[PDB]
Amino acid sequence: SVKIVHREFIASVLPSNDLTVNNGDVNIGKYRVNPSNNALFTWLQGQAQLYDMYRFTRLRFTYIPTTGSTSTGRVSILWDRDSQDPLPIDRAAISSYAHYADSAPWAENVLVVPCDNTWRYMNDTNAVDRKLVDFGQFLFATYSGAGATAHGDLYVEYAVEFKDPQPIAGMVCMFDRLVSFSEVGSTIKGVNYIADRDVITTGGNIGVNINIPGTYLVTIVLNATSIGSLTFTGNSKLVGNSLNVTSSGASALTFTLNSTGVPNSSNSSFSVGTVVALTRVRMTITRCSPETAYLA
Amino acid sequence: NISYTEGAKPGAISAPVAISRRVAGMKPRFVRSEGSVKIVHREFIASVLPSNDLTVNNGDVNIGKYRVNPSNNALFTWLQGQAQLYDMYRFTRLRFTYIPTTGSTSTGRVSILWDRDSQDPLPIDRAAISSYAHYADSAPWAENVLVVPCDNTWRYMNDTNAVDRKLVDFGQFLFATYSGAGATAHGDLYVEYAVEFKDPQPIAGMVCMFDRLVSFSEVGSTIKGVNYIADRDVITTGGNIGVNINIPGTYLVTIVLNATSIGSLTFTGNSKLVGNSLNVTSSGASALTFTLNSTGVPNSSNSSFSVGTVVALTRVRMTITRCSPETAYLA
Amino acid sequence: NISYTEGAKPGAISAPVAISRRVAGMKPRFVRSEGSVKIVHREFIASVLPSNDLTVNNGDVNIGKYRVNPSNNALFTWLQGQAQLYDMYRFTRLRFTYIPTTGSTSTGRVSILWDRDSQDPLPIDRAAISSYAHYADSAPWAENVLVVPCDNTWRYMNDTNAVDRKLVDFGQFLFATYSGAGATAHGDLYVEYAVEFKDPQPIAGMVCMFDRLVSFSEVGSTIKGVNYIADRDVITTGGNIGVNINIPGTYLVTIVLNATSIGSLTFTGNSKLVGNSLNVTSSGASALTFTLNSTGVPNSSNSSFSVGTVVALTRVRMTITRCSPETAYLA
Amino acid sequence: SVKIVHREFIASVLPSNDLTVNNGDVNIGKYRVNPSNNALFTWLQGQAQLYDMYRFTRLRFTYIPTTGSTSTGRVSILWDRDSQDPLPIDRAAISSYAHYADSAPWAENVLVVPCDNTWRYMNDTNAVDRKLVDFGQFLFATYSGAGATAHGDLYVEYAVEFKDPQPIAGMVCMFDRLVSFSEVGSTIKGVNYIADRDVITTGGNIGVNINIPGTYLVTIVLNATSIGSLTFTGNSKLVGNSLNVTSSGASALTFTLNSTGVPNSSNSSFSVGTVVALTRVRMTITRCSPETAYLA
Amino acid sequence: SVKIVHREFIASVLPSNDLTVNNGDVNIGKYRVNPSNNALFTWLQGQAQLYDMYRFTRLRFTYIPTTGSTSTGRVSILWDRDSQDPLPIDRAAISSYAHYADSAPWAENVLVVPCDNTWRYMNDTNAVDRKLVDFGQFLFATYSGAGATAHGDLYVEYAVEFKDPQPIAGMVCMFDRLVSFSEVGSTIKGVNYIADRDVITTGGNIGVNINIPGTYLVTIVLNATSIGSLTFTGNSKLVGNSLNVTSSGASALTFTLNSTGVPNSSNSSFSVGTVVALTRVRMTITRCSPETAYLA
Ligand SMILES: [Ca+2]
Ligand SMILES: [Ca+2]
Ligand SMILES: [Ca+2]
Ligand SMILES: [Ca+2]
Repeated sequence: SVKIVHREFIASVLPSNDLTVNNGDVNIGKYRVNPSNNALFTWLQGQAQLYDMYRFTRLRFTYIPTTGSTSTGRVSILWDRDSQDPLPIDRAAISSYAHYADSAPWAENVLVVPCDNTWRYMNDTNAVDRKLVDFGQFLFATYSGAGATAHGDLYVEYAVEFKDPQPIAGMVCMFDRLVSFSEVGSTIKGVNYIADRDVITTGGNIGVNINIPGTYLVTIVLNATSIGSLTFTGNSKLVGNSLNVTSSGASALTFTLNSTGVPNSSNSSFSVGTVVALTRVRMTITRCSPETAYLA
Repeated sequence: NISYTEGAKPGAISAPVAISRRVAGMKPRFVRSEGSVKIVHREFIASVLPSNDLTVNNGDVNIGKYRVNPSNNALFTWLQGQAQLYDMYRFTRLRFTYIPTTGSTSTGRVSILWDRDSQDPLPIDRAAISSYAHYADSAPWAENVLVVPCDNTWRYMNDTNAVDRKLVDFGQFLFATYSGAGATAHGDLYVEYAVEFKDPQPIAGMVCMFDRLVSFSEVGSTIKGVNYIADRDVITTGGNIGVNINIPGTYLVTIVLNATSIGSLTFTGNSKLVGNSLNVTSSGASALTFTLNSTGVPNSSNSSFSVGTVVALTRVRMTITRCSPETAYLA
Repeated sequence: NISYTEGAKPGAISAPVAISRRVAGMKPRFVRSEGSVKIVHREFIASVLPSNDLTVNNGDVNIGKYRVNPSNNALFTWLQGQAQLYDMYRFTRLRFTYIPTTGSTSTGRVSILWDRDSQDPLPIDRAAISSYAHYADSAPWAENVLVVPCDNTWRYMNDTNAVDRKLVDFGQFLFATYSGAGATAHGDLYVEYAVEFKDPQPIAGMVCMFDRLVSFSEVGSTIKGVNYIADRDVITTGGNIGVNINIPGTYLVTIVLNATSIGSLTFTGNSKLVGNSLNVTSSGASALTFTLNSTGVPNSSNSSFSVGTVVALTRVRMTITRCSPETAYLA
Repeated sequence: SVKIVHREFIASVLPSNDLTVNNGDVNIGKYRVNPSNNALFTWLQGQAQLYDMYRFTRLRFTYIPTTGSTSTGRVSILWDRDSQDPLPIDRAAISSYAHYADSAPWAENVLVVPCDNTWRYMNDTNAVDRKLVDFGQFLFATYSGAGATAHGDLYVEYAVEFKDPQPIAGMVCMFDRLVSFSEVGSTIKGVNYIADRDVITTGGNIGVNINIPGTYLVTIVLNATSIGSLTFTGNSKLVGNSLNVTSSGASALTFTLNSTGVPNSSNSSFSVGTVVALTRVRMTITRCSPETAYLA
Repeated sequence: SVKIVHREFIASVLPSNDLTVNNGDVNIGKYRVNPSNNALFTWLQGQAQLYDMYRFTRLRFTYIPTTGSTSTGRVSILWDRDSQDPLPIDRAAISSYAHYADSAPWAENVLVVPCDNTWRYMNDTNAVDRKLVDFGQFLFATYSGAGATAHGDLYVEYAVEFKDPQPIAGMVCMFDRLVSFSEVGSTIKGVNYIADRDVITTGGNIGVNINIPGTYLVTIVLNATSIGSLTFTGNSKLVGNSLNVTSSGASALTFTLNSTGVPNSSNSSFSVGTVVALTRVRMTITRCSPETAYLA
């Protein structure tokens, strides 16, 4: 009924010698094809939030190199119609799939997925049998490569129908960890900018990784005796001014950053250091534009 | 698009920085057959790793690793599943394809070979690899193909561990390489086939069972079921047990050791533990179950999994099954 | 040959002492399809056991035991193997056939039913079994057939343990019986089908993984992989563990118990141990591996296998895989 | 207007040497063809309760053996268009009817009734001239047989029209006997699961017979000094737990049972024994599924 | 080259409620289709011994009832082209085979096996990969039955070619058990009349079961202090006279018996009782006619 067509950036593919699916992210639905999934639909989610159901009419995944011709290996692009199926573990398994394509890192590539006629629900975040609410899942892989500089970028282009206007689902993500209970696990609500493993909370450090490209507004409230420095030594850069309030027992930082989306295992998107007796982390992340950055 | 090359007169040859070919998924075709069904399909095998000294099959010492039999998942990741269901097979078309994944700067030789006898020893010298009747040689940066002309003998899927494999296999694929350098692979190997299956049967079974009387000898064993490992893949010596699953994929393992005591279970080679590993040790006997993912690339010094500091090892009985990671044990 | 019946005028009906029909093997046909392949085939299900009180599915209490899904080996002993290889399926023709194996002297009712909802509870009363839209009733000594009209919805093989099975299954077959007597079965049940498979995929896996936090509750569990058992099939109470594999065939089991001590492993119900059973007990944890053959007919009081005299049972983690008896452990 | 088609089980035919109509039940309307009559329409009543009028378009009665070929005698199936006519008493009278069929107990049999165009009222329970509200009555008979094991089962298959949605008539039956006044007679309201003769109230025993197949929820409240045991030695089995409250002067039992429907003259569907000074029996019976059985 | 056609009896099928393959015999090659296999070719072996190779041209298995029409259950007949494949364990597996047939115990049945063009070797007794020397294996099964009286008999009818005359393999079987080492295991040479499990050697008894129909000449030499009685309480009857020599330390019995071939789990084909300190059993069994029976 409401007919949208668009093309949008998904992720940059990091080189790897061993097989690496989805840049090393282990989660099964990472790129479930559902417009709510902001990891796949970096742009569409902003519209998806306003509607109840979707149906893809055309759908293709594109790979455009950003690397040199002397880069070795391959980049695989891949679609499984079962969004709950496990990630493949070896290169041969990738070739077992009906819908995949594979090429040099220096070559453009495309994977066309034939769409069906069935409508499915926009929210999949409550749903348990997610295959019934997703039009499969996208996956990418790379192997036989080397280097820190990404091979190329993946994109999704589609024509999709949305069905029913609804109260907005919103563009905000809320994260909450009771670190006093455990340094892992959390309650996450709203849009899936981050997943539990993306917030590292250990050894007197807090690192959070926004591994989805874009500009975001964050507010972290920290329950902790004292904190040290906010740093941006990873895939993100501070936009405008950072607003920091520190007290004995609690701290709040709010700022908008610009993430490259590409995961970094050494440096988080932002980190806060020398953190003493962290009991609780509560946070809010919202995709936005840079126009609303805080001023000096 | 075709471009004109600067500085070439007509009919020149050129070397580009790299050559490639797109590979796309193609669902299997099913065709008319004397038997139950003919499958026309295409499967990825492995990536040729570079080495200075001549190595075959990325260093796997197992004779017939890529034996041509539908029940061999080292060669057919998918056809293995299909083999389960039938008694006999016949290959109709068989070809092996090499796609380079490295630049034209890379040195070396890549040889893709087929030996009609699947039990023949692996070659080690440059004269040998060049002397196979069914051969194809190229630089590692060039495309290559080997077409094996098929016969019309039906063979059994060996699901009863035939001792003279050559009589149940349609030879063996193998690849060799030398004078290469660097960490990254030269290129990829595919098998493309047309295969007939004859007689429907109950599923053959996905399980491998290994049994060694270490008290008799540190070498030799009984292996029944799917051949994920060979004897030499299980090392039992010097207070260590090492098991090498040198075929890629996910495997459920249960290993039961007759031994006074054992140390740590380590995953220090080609495999990673999936979820939790379940360990039960007693005086005189130990048991471990876990499921692992293996890259399947052989390692000289670090097994897929090892058990350390093991005392008076008398017996190893183990069960290995290809499976899904979904089925891993919980914490 | 046709005979004349003594004492009948034209057009009479007669009851013979017994009625039968020869059944012969027919290899599966493979046919043109919107998807990858259409299989036309025929498989044996079970034999209807006699009972006085109304029993369904030979007493199996598991809802949806004969759920119509190619990955359910309780209904498809062979198609299960085929299901491994694809994502989605569609039944095109479906019929269930009853052949009597008892004389016309035998009393009772045999009802063959199909319920469009595979999660619906089993019926217990004569009004219920008679009220299914898709039903077929006969005396136990008579032939019968139930034709289920198929739709054209594609469904997923549930290889990720869907919670709302009804949305991945094409309903459930079930059979009921009452007012029978004696030890021997009434007759045999077959499924005859035409089924399309859509999307080729890596093998789904043949393993079932069961995990119960007994310390939390003696009931409930996590089950991943193939559904050989349901929660109620694993009994953990009163110093006993009982596991009921109520689907026929051969299974590899590894069971790891978090418990202070355990007693004997017994095979006292529908299953027999194959070869040797490997047992390792310690203070706080025990592990058993063995492979069994199960008749799959449910038993109220004696599990497929049991572990007796178990103390402070905290946790059961177990792995069950359909396999070949060839793979049993050695003495 | 609302068009229903169905097939459903009626009763199992018990063998008999002498002629036995309707398994020995003496009542004239037993199987009046009216969708309210749960003795004939074991399934349809659940829908009938919601509508005012009915018209049968197709109607046939089926007999499927459950006995052996060595069983002697005959099973007669029979339709009288006058639902108030007396039951036949001898075999020859059965053959006087225009619409009957008769066969061996070991043979399937069918009786097709040609339907008319007239609408009649769903409730017949107030009505006196019941022939004007019923489309005749069904009867079955058997003779020249022997044994305790039933010959076979009867079924009704029909296509029926319902006309007007109404407030539900309900699926509950309420029984009430002032046994202090008399050990027979009663007020029965709602659906006809039982009739007076089905509740035996004598010699310190209470037996109730639900001779219509199905699963039921019951609650009996007993006015009596003391009671003994609840037993299930007849055509019914307890489903789940029985809830029993006993006091001096009154008792209440509530439970769901599963009835085979086949009458037993020695053992009732349920019995309560050693009952002292029974003054009153009040009871509630409701067809249901076994999912609502009480728990231990 | 030498063309033989014949029909011969294999075994009688004993009734069983649970599934029972090959009358409960557990061994994988029991009825491998190879003319040396006297368990399948009760008659042909006598010719097979003189030739090197065989090829079946026509091959069918027949079942002829010997039971009554009131016998319940089914008899399955079955051919696997892989003579090393395990026996099926459940009834559904039997139906997975391409070549099987299944019928009532009271009905004749046939299974036609389509033969191939390949020659294979007559001796399979040395061979390890027996599938390469056998033309598959025959199996039979029964279930859903009861009784001690056999359902019916199985037969094989074939047209077979033999190729090269050789020195005779012989019709004698030699059995040897060192019971002092173990009460199980043995060396068996020559024709497969018996297998290890067929000679029970325990609790002061010796029982041997010839579960292949025919007339045989036996000689058992026993290393034992003393022995008691030779009895024939099973599937075999003494033909003519039994010749018994007993001494301190050793005994010898020689006799010809007539076996019905049908296995009996309570009584062996012949037994020798009250056996004291059995160290060794050595025995010779030879198919023959009754004309050579010993005289009184
Ligand atoms: Ca085989
Ligand atoms: Ca086979
Ligand atoms: Ca799937
Ligand atoms: Ca999949």
